[PDB]
Amino acid sequence: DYKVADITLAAWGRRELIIAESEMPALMGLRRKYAGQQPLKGAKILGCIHMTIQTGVLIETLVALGAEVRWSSCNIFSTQDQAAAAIAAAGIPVFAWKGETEEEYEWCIEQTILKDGQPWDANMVLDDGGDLTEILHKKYPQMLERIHGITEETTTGVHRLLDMLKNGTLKVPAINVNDSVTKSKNDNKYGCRHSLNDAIKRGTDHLLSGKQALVIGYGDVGKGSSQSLRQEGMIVKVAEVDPICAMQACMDGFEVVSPYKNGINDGTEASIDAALLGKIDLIVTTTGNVNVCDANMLKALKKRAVVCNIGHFDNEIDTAFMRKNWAWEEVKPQVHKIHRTGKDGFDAHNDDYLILLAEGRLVNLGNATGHPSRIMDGSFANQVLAQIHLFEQKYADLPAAEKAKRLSVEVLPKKLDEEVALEMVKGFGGVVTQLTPKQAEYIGVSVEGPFKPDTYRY
Amino acid sequence: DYKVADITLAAWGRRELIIAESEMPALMGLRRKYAGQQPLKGAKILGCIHMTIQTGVLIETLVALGAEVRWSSCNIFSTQDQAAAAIAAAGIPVFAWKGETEEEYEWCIEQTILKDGQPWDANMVLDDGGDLTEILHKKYPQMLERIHGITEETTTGVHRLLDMLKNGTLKVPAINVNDSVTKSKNDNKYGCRHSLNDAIKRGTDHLLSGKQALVIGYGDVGKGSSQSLRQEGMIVKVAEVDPICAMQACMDGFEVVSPYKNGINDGTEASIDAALLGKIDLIVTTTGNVNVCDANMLKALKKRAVVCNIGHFDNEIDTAFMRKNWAWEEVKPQVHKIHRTGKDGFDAHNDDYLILLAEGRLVNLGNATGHPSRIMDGSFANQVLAQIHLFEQKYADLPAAEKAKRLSVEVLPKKLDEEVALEMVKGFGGVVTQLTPKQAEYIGVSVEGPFKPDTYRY
Amino acid sequence: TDYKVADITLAAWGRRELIIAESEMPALMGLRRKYAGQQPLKGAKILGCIHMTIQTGVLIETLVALGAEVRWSSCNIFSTQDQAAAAIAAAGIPVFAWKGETEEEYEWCIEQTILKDGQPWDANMVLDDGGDLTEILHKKYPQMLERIHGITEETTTGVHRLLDMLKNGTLKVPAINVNDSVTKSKNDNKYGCRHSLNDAIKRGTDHLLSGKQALVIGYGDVGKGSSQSLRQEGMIVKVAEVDPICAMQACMDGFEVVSPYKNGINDGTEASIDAALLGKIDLIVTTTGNVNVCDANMLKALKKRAVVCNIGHFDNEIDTAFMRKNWAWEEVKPQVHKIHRTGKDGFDAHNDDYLILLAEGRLVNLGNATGHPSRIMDGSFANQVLAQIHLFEQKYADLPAAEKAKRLSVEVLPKKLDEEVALEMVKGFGGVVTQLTPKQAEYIGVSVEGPFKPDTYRY
Amino acid sequence: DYKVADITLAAWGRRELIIAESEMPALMGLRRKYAGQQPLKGAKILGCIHMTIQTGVLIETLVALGAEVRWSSCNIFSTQDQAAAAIAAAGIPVFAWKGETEEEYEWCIEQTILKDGQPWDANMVLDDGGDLTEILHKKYPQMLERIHGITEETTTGVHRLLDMLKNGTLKVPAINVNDSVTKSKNDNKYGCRHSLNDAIKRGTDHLLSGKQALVIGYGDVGKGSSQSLRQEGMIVKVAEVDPICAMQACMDGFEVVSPYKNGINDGTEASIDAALLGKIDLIVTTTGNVNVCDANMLKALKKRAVVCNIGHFDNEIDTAFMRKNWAWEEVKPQVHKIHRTGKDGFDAHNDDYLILLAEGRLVNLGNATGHPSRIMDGSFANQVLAQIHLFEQKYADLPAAEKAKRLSVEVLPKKLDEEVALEMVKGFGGVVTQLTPKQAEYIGVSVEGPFKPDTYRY
Ligand SMILES: NC(=O)c1ccc[n+]([C@@H]2O[C@H](COP(=O)([O-])OP(=O)(O)OC[C@H]3O[C@@H](n4cnc5c(N)ncnc54)[C@H](O)[C@@H]3O)[C@@H](O)[C@H]2O)c1
Ligand SMILES: NC(=O)c1ccc[n+]([C@@H]2O[C@H](COP(=O)([O-])OP(=O)(O)OC[C@H]3O[C@@H](n4cnc5c(N)ncnc54)[C@H](O)[C@@H]3O)[C@@H](O)[C@H]2O)c1
Ligand SMILES: NC(=O)c1ccc[n+]([C@@H]2O[C@H](COP(=O)([O-])OP(=O)(O)OC[C@H]3O[C@@H](n4cnc5c(N)ncnc54)[C@H](O)[C@@H]3O)[C@@H](O)[C@H]2O)c1
Ligand SMILES: NC(=O)c1ccc[n+]([C@@H]2O[C@H](COP(=O)([O-])OP(=O)(O)OC[C@H]3O[C@@H](n4cnc5c(N)ncnc54)[C@H](O)[C@@H]3O)[C@@H](O)[C@H]2O)c1
Ligand SMILES: Nc1ncnc2c1ncn2[C@@H]1O[C@H](CO)[C@@H](O)[C@H]1O
Ligand SMILES: [K+]
Repeated sequence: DYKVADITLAAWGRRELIIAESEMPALMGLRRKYAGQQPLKGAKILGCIHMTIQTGVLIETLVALGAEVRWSSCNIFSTQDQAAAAIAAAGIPVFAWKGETEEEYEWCIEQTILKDGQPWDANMVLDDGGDLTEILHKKYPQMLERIHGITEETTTGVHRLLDMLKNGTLKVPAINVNDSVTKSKNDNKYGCRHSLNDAIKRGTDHLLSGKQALVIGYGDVGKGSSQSLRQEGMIVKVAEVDPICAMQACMDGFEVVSPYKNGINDGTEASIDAALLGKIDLIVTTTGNVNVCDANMLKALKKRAVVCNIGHFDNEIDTAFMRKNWAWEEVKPQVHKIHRTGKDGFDAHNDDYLILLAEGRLVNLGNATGHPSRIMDGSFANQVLAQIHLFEQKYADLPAAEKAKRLSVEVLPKKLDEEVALEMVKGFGGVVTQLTPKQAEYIGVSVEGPFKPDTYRY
Repeated sequence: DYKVADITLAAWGRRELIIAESEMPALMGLRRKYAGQQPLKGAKILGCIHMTIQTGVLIETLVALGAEVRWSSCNIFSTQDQAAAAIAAAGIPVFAWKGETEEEYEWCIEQTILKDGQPWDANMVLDDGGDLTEILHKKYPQMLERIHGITEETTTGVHRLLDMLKNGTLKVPAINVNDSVTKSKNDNKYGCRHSLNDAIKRGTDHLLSGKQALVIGYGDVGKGSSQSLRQEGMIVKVAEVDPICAMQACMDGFEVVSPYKNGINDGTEASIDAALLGKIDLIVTTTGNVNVCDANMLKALKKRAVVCNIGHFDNEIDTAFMRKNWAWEEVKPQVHKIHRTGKDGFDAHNDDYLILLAEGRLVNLGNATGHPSRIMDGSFANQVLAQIHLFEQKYADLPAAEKAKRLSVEVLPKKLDEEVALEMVKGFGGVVTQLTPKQAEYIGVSVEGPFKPDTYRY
Repeated sequence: TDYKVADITLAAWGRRELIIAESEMPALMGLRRKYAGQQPLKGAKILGCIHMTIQTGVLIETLVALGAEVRWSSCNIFSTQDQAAAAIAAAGIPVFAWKGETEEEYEWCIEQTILKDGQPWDANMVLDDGGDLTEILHKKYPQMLERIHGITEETTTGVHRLLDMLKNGTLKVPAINVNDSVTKSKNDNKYGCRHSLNDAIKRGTDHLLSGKQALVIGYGDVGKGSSQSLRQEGMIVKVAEVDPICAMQACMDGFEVVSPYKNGINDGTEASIDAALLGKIDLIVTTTGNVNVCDANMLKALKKRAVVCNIGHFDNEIDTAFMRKNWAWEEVKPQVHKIHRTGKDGFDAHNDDYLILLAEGRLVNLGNATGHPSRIMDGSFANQVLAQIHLFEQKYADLPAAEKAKRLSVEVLPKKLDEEVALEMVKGFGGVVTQLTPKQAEYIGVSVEGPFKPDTYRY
Repeated sequence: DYKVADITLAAWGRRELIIAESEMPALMGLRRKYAGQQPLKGAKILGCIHMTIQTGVLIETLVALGAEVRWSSCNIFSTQDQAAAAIAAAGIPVFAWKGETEEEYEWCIEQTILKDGQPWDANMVLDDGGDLTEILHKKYPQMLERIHGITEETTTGVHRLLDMLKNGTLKVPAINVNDSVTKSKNDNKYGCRHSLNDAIKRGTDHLLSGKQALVIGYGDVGKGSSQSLRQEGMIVKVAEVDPICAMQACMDGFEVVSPYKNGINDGTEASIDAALLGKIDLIVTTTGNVNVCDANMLKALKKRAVVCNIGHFDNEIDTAFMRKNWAWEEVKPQVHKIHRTGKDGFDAHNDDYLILLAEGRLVNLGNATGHPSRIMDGSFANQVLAQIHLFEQKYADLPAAEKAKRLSVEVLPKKLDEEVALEMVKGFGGVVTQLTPKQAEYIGVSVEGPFKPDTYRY
């Protein structure tokens, strides 16, 4: 049976899916080339990726390889009704309705994995966040021995596998694709460069040329934010803590500045550089840290400045300071005014206030529609290629003598990653040059790949 | 005492070094921080690196902290007479010479070690070409027994050590620093981005906005090459063989094409894409390979075109095809004219002629100045710090029970590289922020660093 | 008092949009203070037809503050912002504008701007855009032009039509060409589209743009901003032009120039179109203001799934009439439609050969988005409100017949007022202007506080 | 006929005159687009503009259209014999060098107008700066009744021409070329975005990525300079006296600053803002006014900063307060080192000293070759056609009534300015669209042009 808020919405879902799947050369090429080869025949997969219409393309892809699947949603908010009814109409069971209370979802966490009222024989597992990785070890250990392997994509859940490997709890092998080149370049750096100024303009509608912005942190995401601001016409300052990253910011044309005098933070009103915070119009925070934009910074900020976060979650900006002594007023669904004059009794025509986007949380998913389709394609294409390599190995059928040595946490091989990238090149219409036999020997590389060492920094 | 051509030029040399010292913060900062401690007192070092004012500054800051050194040359050709005099008149022996001749290094090497016809007491080596390692191992076996360590800068020479470590021939620990972040990002990427268009606009004195350009290979050198050309105003095409690099090049705003139909390199003129080559005029070869540009692209290229090589040797462009049928003419110190008609019938008004910038060899070192001093500064401070890290161990004074555990090729630890980068960031006027304790345990990194793991790509 | 807008419920939302907006326009809000006790526009009457965005609210508020009487209506089919029009109506201005209109509705709304209780009210001034409002008053209802002091024109496509009437002698009242000021030509036409074009493209269809190819028709003042908007994102752009000088400038900025027809000559057959390049183009944009710059033989040769959009002022740029008679249309969302090629009256749900069209080929950045930002629109609106005062003083209809024929022409404002606007517009960003020593002014040849460039200077 | 020097010339530059003329699309394209018939058979012209390798091509172009102009050299520099001996070898007399009579080269002028003692018959004049134009009124007025018109190429000279028209002394109509739109944008803007940074690097070999700059003025030269510095990664600031140019600077991604507090200059040491000045690493002068470098900023400037000039007038930098009161040194044949120690007596180890790159003059002349060919080629093509247009009116051969009303000074018409833009577009390989008669009617323009009104500001 299916649990979708409404089923009649499938008519719109298919119309939406047909155009969207036209934008994804990688999954289409995977469908085209492995026609007849059917490497997924006889494989039954259990999956938990978030139910967006994007993943419907993948779900239709790998089944076109000859695989039967069962499905659910990992997060209680990451779902779409029109796609959910679409898969329900297709035939694959779904429980991706939006309960938004987390009590109905806790009642159905095991409803998805049970066939009817008992466990059953499943072959491969594809998860998101490791929530299902906990389940088959702790709830129903019996079906563990038949699992060939696990694919998971998250860097906060891979640590769980890493520190259960040492404890000897991990029963069947796992694979990680987050640390690969294509996913790391596409998800982190690009997309943000494409969506940050979309989010700022879709919500505020202000001009950006000729103004001043401060960006804290210069990682992969910090670079994507710095590029998206300059190309619109702003002048950008970077605050960094790692000396090596700060060296790149200077050589790319930025002013490295510290909002504390001499770079020391003493937690006092006099530790701040008041000549800097009183001149800047926009602040963007790009760290996975805590309290990088503290209380003393904002009191020195110029009036009418815009605050937005793209980092981890609601810790970089002291938003808890806001609800204690400053008032909040609403403009639109996710733009607010914070009034510095007092907790209540504020006035519309006031001069000292602040502009906040997405009330602290991530904005490029809040004040816009997020990553496009050409980008969330090679991230997905690598994962389905995890299944093929992991299914052929036949972990469960191995006898106990050699079974022990293949229980490991490894990285996605580089040769596989060169095949997702080849289809994006052909998706853009590009042509890749072939190596003559005499030529490839000089590099000391196979004609088909891989071309680069394991330590190479792309 | 000395083999410099003229001792008298030392005053002019010193005049040059005095100004050159102004543009190297990293070397200067070392002297301020480590005064009074005098870490290098008692050390005796040999050197072999090529000579200039820059390495003269490096030697002066080396001897400032208390070391005694002897010095020589690594490259046969490159010579800097006035700086060599400037040091030979400082009281430090230098044995460089002019003549550009190989037969005298039989005596040039032996004069580096022989103090008075006898082996001299040594503690470190600062070899560059790896030739001192060879003489050290194969000659004077009784003397190398007290050497603490070795620092090398080149990947083509660290291989000769990494292959011999498995064989047990290596007798002293070494450090490879070419894989350090500062060394890799400064040299490969930023120097060429600074000097490519300068070399072009000196050699040709043309204009570059609104023209057709092709860049073959998309490595770090080629990643920094196209940036220098897109700023001037060129429409630039990119060719590549590694799919992931091409997938980057598409996402940087370049069109990816190949000179062969569908990419298959048959060998006959029937396979050359005649339409694409017919409107390009500037070529910059990036790859370190063989015949990446064979005869049929130069036989089919547009009528007027200039050739630029930034690779490593004389194998990227078929320059030996030139010498047998297409004649040459000199117009300026290094710019040549190549007429695609024959070796007879030279004419002065011909339209079908091509242009080489450095007769096929690398053009940056031939037609221009090379890297600026500021970039070259940070390449040397790591070699400074490596000597300290090797001197702090006292490898030769450890018991023979433990000496068997130290013959290794390790990389430079991250902390030293961060300290080198900090002295740069203070040179531009940037200020690096300091972490409070309550933010340090959040990541899992101490307040002093290093902040990134070993596997991180910057 | 009376109004017909999409809704009144959205009155609050527009206001908060405006209070922020008022703080982004230093130059216009300056005149609201300088001429506070001095009220030059007392007893004036205006009827205007401009895009009803969030900026056009502040201009109405300004004119009301200086004592004007306003009856206003929108200018285009898809241009109004239904929260911005609600506030102006809610304040008391009779206004008639909504979204998704038709040519039947387009002409009705203007028809209420002139008529009141059926009676044509005595209008002293007109604020027109695109020449539409001019044409009715001249061809219809001649009684109005014998009591009109002046009219103000803002777009370059209506200026052409207005100088067209002078040569024929059918023009009755003088006008100020507000479009030729520097704070209008080189501030709005160039930078405005740079901020809004690639915004509007991304909100409508939402594709990644880095790494695709596009074609741009026209390298005028709008063309430059358009090309920069595309290039800064990652596109591989080409420009097509009929003017040699603008073509040379396009070559100098790092672009390549091509033409849709072989050798450049447009015979009219299918054998003149070059399908070599049209078969790899994912985007075409019209910036011409002319007719038939994208004809029927071009659309047939186009690569599948390509995108088309227009930023001129009319529908004549692309030959739409072929599409709506030969090919079937399907809607995927507002202002975006799908046209299935080779299908006269039907289409499969899995078809591969089709095209996509943004807002049916009308003004896309204003129909598929919210238009230019507030800060750029400060100079031109200041020029407009300033030009209202200059004509309102001469009292054209009160002059005698001898003095009547000496005031009939078209002109542009003097440079000093432009510089005064530019100063207050600069001061907002945080710049500091440096005054000249009494020796420096004499050396250069200008006054210390006077004009600094002659009128021939092009900037 | 040879009068500049010895022949001295066989292959000392004549070779690269070929690449020079091939570089220039329009000046050579007209040569064959208006060949076949020769409209200029009988135009006897004289005077000078320059004498370079790029200046000898115009004379040959005129001759190919049938003219027989007589030439000589002028202006500040006349050592460029690498092309002068070629012109003399072509059969027309020319004068470049002289007996060091830079104060008075009028003796050369007497050798040009005269043929056999009797003055040479002429009907047209081609002048640079007017020192030769006055001669046909002050010294030899009897020849002028044969003149059809004159051409002038200077911004100061047109002022004197308009003054002469205000007076009555004008006796021949004259045409102006500086108003050509293809000349205004090329020589002003495009010529300094290619040459400023190249010259800076050529004379200093410095790194600019990360340093901070100040540029005074935002005219057309300023617009070129700002792009030429920004594209290299510097942080650029802008200063201006025109509010409109400042407005334009605000929206191009630059910041507006003022060397004087509140912008009010009064000569006091208390009104200047030394804090801003103590951080600027470079100042470039772009105006044409007086005292943009007062003696006070040279006192408050940061140590070891760079000062540059690209303007025309030398009172921009207070050089008189520098060549007095302070000591000077020469680093290299074009760069100088000036000490702020005091009157005299300096040790070469100090921290306060500045640097001048051409000593107050234009840096694109001394430290660089200058405007490349493809920019200043657009300038000359306005000259041959200007001769063509004035030759078909026959000003002298009109009766008295027509001659009185034809004495008028006008710019070159718009129709001729697009016939030069066509030939430069066609050079890079582009194609220009042709309009249909139905389209031509709708706009209001004939299919042959001109296409835009005269008050249009491109
Ligand atoms: N919203 C999105 O679309 C999105 C996408 C990818 C990642 N993320 C999130 O981004 C976060 C980090 O980005 P990343 O993955 O590029 O990480 P990263 O580690 O590569 O970058 C973090 C940088 O911040 C610096 N930093 C740390 N503490 C700082 C401080 N107090 N002040 C200044 N700089 C400081 C670090 O030195 C480092 O350079 C993660 O939490 C990740 O979940 C969000
Ligand atoms: N001039 C300088 O300043 C300087 C500095 C550093 C290195 N180098 C030299 O540059 C050379 C190459 O640069 P790198 O070290 O960054 O290279 P790299 O190792 O980063 O990669 C070389 C690139 O060439 C591509 N490639 C290989 N064969 C190809 C072929 N036949 N056709 C097309 N592409 C092909 C590879 O895919 C790769 O992208 C080296 O040999 C090095 O010695 C020069
Ligand atoms: N949407 C907006 O914000 C906005 C703003 C101002 C003006 N406009 C509109 O822009 C249009 C004109 O733009 P402008 O102000 O830059 O005027 P413009 O005259 O400077 O530009 C028109 C350009 O089109 C070129 N052109 C004409 N026929 C052509 C052809 N067949 N092929 C190629 N190019 C051709 C002309 O040579 C000229 O360069 C008008 O329709 C006007 O209403 C829109
Ligand atoms: N070196 C060359 O190749 C070259 C070429 C052409 C012109 N020039 C010379 O360059 C100079 C300017 O060139 P242009 O015509 O592009 O400039 P411009 O005439 O267009 O503008 C010069 C600017 O100087 C500004 N200015 C004047 N006094 C000022 C002050 N005290 N502070 C700040 N700004 C001030 C003015 O506002 C003006 O914008 C002229 O002297 C001209 O002769 C040199
Ligand atoms: N937001 C806006 N509100 C009103 N008019 C606008 C806006 N954006 C652009 N315009 C003007 O609309 C006209 C379109 O032809 C141009 O004159 C342009 O300046
Ligand atoms: K808007």
